[PDB]
Amino acid sequence: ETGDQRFGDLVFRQLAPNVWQHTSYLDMPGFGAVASNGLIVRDGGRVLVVDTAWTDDQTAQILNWIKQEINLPVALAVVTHAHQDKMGGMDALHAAGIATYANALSNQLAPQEGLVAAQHSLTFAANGWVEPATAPNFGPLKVFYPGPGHTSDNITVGIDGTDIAFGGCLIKDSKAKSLGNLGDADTEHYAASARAFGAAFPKASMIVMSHSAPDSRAAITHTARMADKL
Ligand SMILES: [Zn+2]
Ligand SMILES: [Zn+2]
Ligand SMILES: [Zn+2]
Repeated sequence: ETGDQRFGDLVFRQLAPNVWQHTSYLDMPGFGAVASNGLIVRDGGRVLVVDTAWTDDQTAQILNWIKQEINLPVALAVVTHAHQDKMGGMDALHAAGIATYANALSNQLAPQEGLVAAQHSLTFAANGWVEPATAPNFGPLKVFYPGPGHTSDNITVGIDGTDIAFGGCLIKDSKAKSLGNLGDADTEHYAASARAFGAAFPKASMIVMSHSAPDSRAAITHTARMADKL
């Protein structure tokens, strides 16, 4: 936590020369603050964002941090499924003029989940890789749909040119006691989807997730083993 920066209500952690983790918190009374993590990636003269914060105001703070610390324009944001911790700040991205992308299924589910859809839809091949025409100019972001797990629409993102891959809410840390929120989950296919994420990015050694600090690939294997028991 030495290299963690407090900026407003958020926390930023540099993971690589060109990759930062953003963390926002939603306080639930009686339970305490709950963190949600996303990514900020520099790609030459532009910035790419993975996931919003819980709220519009927090997402505006992410943009403010990028402006202060990097001072380059945000080209696009990818959001990894239609839940509040990943898409709760879509209006802030749109007000800033940032192009937003999500799984077509995320955009179709967003209204039913109390959310605004992204402005562009990603589609995927039968083996999970994104159709490149739907992800134009994504630079180092390599988007992979691993199959239904935490939700039916959850997607994951490898950062090409680094050893980092983002599992979102599909992957839990190697010490996790449970798979988190399973209310929208596909318990039948979860284990295969977790393993497919590991197989898509087989050389990623730092696994970033939504609700725990970055971990080793033991996050992937532990998650799959928990899901085997479902
Ligand atoms: Zn979720
Ligand atoms: Zn739901
Ligand atoms: Zn979550």
